[PDB]
Amino acid sequence: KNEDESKYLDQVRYILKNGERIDDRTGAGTISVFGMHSVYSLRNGVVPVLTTKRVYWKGVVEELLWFIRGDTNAKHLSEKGVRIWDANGSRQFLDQCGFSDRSEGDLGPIYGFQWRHCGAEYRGMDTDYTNQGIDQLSEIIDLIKNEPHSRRIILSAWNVKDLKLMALPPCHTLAQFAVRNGELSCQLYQRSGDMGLGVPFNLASYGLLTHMIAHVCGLKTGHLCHVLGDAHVYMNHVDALQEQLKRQPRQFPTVRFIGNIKTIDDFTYESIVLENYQPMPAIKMAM
Ligand SMILES: CN(Cc1cnc2nc(N)nc(N)c2n1)c1ccc(C(=O)N[C@@H](CCC(=O)O)C(=O)O)cc1
Ligand SMILES: O=c1ccn([C@H]2C[C@H](O)[C@@H](COP(=O)(O)O)O2)c(=O)[nH]1
Repeated sequence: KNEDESKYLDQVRYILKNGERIDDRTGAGTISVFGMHSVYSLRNGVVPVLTTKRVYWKGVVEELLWFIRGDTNAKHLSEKGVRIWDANGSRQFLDQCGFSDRSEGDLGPIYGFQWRHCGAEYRGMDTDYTNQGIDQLSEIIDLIKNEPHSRRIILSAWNVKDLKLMALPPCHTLAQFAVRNGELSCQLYQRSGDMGLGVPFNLASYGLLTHMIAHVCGLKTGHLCHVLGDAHVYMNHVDALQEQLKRQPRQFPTVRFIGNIKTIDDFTYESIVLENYQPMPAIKMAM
């Protein structure tokens, strides 16, 4: 009945069977297919959070709220128990990326900064950037509200001039939104998708963001189209993914929002309620 999660599982099956064995930039073995497309229903509250292995929902929500704040300080995420960016903000990683003058935790002008302060001069994580640069997130909300049929509703983190300053170049590269029949849909272009760890997290993240924007704009939700460039499995995840592929998906959970939420900046962890998410046991996959 959850045919959408079966699509994700079939993508993994296709990569394991047909993918090319390539060593990546780190020397890590991967199995890769270039160019994959899948569609997930977001209708009637549904968020595509995989049921065949637990997704780090606490991490998904806190990371997304941190992006929306325009925050690039890994420490602020770590303080909420979410460590997923900590390695990239470490004294070691900063020095190794030639960011020796940066304070620990400073990831540079990554997603949050690009979403809210696009084109502003980055001067470190501790600077207040209020009103500096282009607030893409507010601009796309204004387009959805005033010109819902627009073909120009794009949220991009791929700031070429800023790539050299970023801890990592964006994997979730741009998202396009569209309104049909008072339903908000999203097409996510992901240049690089780790099918084991990254992609399930990223699908949950853009599913949730589409619901949050729809809520602010008084719209229903439609679908999330997921476009992959390098759809890959790490060789060290193959046994774990073979275990997952034996499992039959359950129905995806739904999300609902509580409180008076007027703008994209008014969401809190407590305002977001995930309903009927009881996944199968987590499967450990190393970095
Ligand atoms: C999106 N993201 C950031 C991130 C940064 N660099 C990366 N680099 C690579 N090579 N691959 C990734 N998937 C990756 N992901 C994520 C998302 C989820 C988890 C995650 O589920 N972490 C679990 C631990 C999972 C585990 O490794 O056992 C946790 O409790 O923090 C980590 C990083
Ligand atoms: O949100 C994220 C962040 C990272 N990655 C994975 C994809 C790649 O395996 C790696 C990034 O390496 P490059 O594509 O930049 O080489 O991390 C994701 O899948 N999603």
